[PDB]
Amino acid sequence: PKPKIVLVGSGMIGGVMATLIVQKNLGDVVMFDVVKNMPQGKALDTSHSNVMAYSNCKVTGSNSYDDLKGADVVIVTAGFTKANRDDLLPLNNKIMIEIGGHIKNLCPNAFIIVVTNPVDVMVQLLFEHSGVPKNKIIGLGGVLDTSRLKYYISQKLNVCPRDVNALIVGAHGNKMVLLKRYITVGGIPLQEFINNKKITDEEVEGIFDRTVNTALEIVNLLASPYVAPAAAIIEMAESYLKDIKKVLVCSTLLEGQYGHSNIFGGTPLVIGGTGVEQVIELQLNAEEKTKFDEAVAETKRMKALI
Amino acid sequence: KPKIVLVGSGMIGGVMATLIVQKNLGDVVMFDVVKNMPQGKALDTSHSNVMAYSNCKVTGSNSYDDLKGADVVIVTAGFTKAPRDDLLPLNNKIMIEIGGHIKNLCPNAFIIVVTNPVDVMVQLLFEHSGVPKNKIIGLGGVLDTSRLKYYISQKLNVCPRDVNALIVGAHGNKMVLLKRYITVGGIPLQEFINNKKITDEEVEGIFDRTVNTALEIVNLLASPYVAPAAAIIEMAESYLKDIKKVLVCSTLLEGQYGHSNIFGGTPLVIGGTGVEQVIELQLNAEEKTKFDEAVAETKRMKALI
Amino acid sequence: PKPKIVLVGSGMIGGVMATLIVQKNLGDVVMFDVVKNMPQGKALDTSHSNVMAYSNCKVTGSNSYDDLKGADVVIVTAGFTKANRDDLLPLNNKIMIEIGGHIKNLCPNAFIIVVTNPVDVMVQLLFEHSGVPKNKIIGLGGVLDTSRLKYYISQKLNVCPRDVNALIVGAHGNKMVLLKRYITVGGIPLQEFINNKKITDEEVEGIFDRTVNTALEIVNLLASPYVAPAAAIIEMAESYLKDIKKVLVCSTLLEGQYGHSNIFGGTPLVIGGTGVEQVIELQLNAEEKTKFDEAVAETKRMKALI
Amino acid sequence: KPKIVLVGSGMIGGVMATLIVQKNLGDVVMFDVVKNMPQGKALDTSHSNVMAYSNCKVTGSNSYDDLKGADVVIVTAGFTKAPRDDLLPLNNKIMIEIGGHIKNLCPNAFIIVVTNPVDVMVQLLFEHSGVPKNKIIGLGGVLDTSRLKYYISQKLNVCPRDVNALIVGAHGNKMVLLKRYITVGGIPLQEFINNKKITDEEVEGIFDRTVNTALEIVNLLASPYVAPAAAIIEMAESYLKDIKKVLVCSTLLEGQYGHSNIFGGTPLVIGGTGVEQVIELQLNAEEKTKFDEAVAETKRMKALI
DNA sequence: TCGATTGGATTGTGCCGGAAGTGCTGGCTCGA
DNA sequence: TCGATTGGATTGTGCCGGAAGTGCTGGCTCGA
Ligand SMILES: [Mg+2]
Ligand SMILES: [Mg+2]
Repeated sequence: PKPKIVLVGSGMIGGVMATLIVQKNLGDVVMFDVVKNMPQGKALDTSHSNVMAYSNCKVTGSNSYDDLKGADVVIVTAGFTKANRDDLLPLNNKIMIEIGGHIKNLCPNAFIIVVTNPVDVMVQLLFEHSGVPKNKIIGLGGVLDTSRLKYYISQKLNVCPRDVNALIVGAHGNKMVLLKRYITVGGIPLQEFINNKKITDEEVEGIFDRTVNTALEIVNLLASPYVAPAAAIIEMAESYLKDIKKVLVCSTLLEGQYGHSNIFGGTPLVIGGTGVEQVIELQLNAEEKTKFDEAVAETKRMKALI
Repeated sequence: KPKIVLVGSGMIGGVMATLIVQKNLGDVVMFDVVKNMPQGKALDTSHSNVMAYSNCKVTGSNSYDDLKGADVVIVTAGFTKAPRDDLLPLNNKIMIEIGGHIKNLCPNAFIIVVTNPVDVMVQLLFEHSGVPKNKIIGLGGVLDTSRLKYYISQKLNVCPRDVNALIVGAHGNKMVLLKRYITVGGIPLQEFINNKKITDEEVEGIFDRTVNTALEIVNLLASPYVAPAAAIIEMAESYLKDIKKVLVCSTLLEGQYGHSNIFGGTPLVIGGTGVEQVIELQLNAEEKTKFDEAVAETKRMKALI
Repeated sequence: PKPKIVLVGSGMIGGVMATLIVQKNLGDVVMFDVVKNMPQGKALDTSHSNVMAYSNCKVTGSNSYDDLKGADVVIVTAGFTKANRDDLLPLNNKIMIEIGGHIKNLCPNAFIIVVTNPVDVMVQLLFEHSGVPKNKIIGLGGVLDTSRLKYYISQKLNVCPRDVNALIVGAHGNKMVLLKRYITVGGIPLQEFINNKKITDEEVEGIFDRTVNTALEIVNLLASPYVAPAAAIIEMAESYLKDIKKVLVCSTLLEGQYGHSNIFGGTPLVIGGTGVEQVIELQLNAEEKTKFDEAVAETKRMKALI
Repeated sequence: KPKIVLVGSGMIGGVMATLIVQKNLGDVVMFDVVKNMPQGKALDTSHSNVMAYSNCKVTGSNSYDDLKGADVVIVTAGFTKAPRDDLLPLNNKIMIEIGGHIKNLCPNAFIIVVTNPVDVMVQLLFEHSGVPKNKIIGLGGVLDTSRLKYYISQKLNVCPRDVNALIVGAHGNKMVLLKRYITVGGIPLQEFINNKKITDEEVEGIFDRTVNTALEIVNLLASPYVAPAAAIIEMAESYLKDIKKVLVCSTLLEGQYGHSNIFGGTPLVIGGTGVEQVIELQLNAEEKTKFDEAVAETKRMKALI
């Protein structure tokens, strides 16, 4: 009766996700990791927070892929991140193959969210080896990236962060396409605020660069991004589990949109109870489309290196 | 802990008190000139603290004395008419009375005016209460746009809150529905029109429905009060928690859109100090014409108090 | 995918329930009433509040019992309340028969919460005519009554209302059994607070009487109780829908507990995803058991008058 | 809007900052003596305002100067040891330093101390900060009882929060687990024992597990910080929103249980003025003996700073 | 013989204990 | 001919409009 959420990967992001799931009473949680005992420990700690949250989510740890059985949602964060980053692609491909095989056998009706980087490659690899329908698997990207852009704008303009809307498309990572044309504040075009000298074009460009550079900025400060990534993922999962039909930018299978096929890329989607209910194709101008093309080209380049 | 005084404990007051307890926003005084009724509603509501895990006192009052020390005052009191100018003098008197009490008892309160016609009444209460211009606003845009957003969202099959829209000028039949400023998930509505997911004609139809929603509800033998209460609490909460939401509300115009000495609906930023920013939209000529018509109607009615 | 909640009765309590369901994003709502148009109007108003709540619940009105089809939860508030109150029993019995027939045909797997008074009679009548399992139908009583007791105690002692716990059993209504022995404050027996002179036995008796008399107190003040009843009902429904397994005092079929069978009465229950998961029989002393007996006797007396 | 300063930005600090943003409770300063790290964590956390619909500033600091104007200060800084007395002098020094700064910069702040051994450290910080006795408490009972409540709830198949329990005296191996005060849905646990739904032996086993939970987690290669952070935020929130929850925390004893000049765990009421009530449990002789043992251990360690 | 999962406390990092103290390494088992 | 669903705005209350103004009733349709 309660949803089963399996976290494939119980690292930094996995931990925060389990915490938020208990806070929101969203479902039972399996914290899976190939590393022995650690996820069981994290699960034990997290389970006690049910009391403070007035929730009732079972939180367990697992080192067995057999616990994917009957999952309603599967969130994949596991994979190599440390020692050229391209060198990690064949390793993580192998991991995606393994996971895919289990999903196919044990929870083929699950909704799958992929986080492992580079996400636009990894999500397609898992799609190919899991056999799940295209409307049932997406990758994390736009919700996180746009949360950075929205937040920075909101702080310059002194408004509620959620009241800034913005779209970032194409791919997660350094080739992300920031669409200046599509930024609004309380529903009002950003350009009105630029005209009123509340923010300059220069400052906006600085905020674009900071958005692109945020992960590196956090790592250079001897931290790692996992709170905002976890919150973004849980926003996606919750939109599925509660059939909210939020418009969220995620990585999805392109079937001709933006002139590309047989590749995943970031685009606004509607996430509801049946999974991806709508794929929205933005009416990009030529320059924006060129940037999208470049993002997709980089995804393809890396896909060839598995 | 904040003190919220509801001047008027009718059906919208009831829902407001319910939501304040749900959100644990502050202690509540339910005031009404009707004897005993607000005490009864307050008693009922107070028990819901248990279910909500909250701790808000909820009391009823027939005395304006209980305005003392209010942090927020929400005025819904006043004569109503189902969807005329005859309400203007009567309700003027009420604004005078309430105003005096605010002036004497809670001059630092943040005031939200709901009494219709709201764009007139909020200015009257502003004048008679003596509060600063950044500390008093009128309900309009949050409610009207909640209707517009909802109807569009159901045509496009998306989350209602993911539609954004601005309705300005005045709260009433002359409300200015700004088609150019509608977005869905941050995307201009024009893109959905181009893709034939919705038409210009359907958008105009939804504009008409939005304008006439209170009438539509009354024709169905109901009274609009749930959404109005929720809109008011969204405003009050943005103040109490310093959220700095952009919310369209009626505020004193000081030259914006070419108008002064009058209140009108415009996007505002609501935070801990009250109205922190009044945002003037860069309207084109046609839009400005519509805004002018809305303000002209407010002025016309103001002449009849 | 989203739960379907059908409110059979769209009066004062129904209205607040629909409002709270949207606030909590708990499910789609059908506001049913035999009265034409009114529920459609209330539904239209309530639906707009989805925007303020960041929810996505469809709220519709209905004058057709056919809309019970596929209900996951059915909440019955409809029935005569106005012109001896016993005179209303045969009328409301007829209503329970009608409703029951539709549940049997259209949503036999629904979880049913009965509110129509006198609830301990009405809930059994609906049980008998709906054919639903005994673990799938309960009546409102204890959550509401104890919310009054908890609140009044909490105000005298100046603590959080939820930190007072108390049990009231037997029946909803004037024969409710208030169990002084079972009152705690922050987990601490009330008697410790009486010993410390924070509250007297006299004051406690006054609070007991006020608890019994609360509905009358509100009506005498020219109001009607519907906010707290609605919140209590939604707490019950949510415990079912989200499998929380809260301990909640409700009216349920007695099968020998407290020495009674073939009758419904108020007792602590556990409400989870399968409905009533546990019926907890309190270890009452002789005096308490006599009071329970008297409550059940009144329920039987009224049941004979349909 | 409240200012919350986290003195210590380790793993428990991270979860605290995350929860404060989720609950929109106030602006957050993540302080640490470790350079750059809290700035990075704060930057990460700040973005989650968007997902949470909140507006809490989250900044990082390596300067005690940013204590200025804090409404709440949560101290987790200090040397740790996995589940000895050698921590006592070292952490004493830290309490002195932090204390001085509080005294100078936020003397009206509400202080929550977590640094172990907490019942000693909270008293040291009390002494060196000069804050009133009702404005400083130590973490213990909310966390320990969250474990006890959870384990019992899973044996009886009920909602974890519906188990109530008191653990008093001290936060550590001498914690006093009061079997007589356990309830389930308000019902004495003894009734469930009588019905054989759970046994006396299983309750003693769960007591043992509760005492040793941090060790159990560490043996599983993890570190307890999620539940501790959640407990701390429940305390802080009861202060910030004036909820008046009954929460077991370490507080200055002034004759309660026969002890003075020492802090110990007891049920408290936490509201807008701080500790509004210190509730002395009416313990029997055996329970009192256990309480005495807990306090005697705190005293023993206090002698070694 | 020789390395140790896609994770991590304070430190590093196959695990486990002792030492030092804003802080890692020596001595061990398991199984390829 | 004669009453009007288990609900309700401001008032009452089958519905619908006008009047008066912290506030109801006159004139109508539908269908038993
Ligand atoms: Mg490793
Ligand atoms: Mg009727």
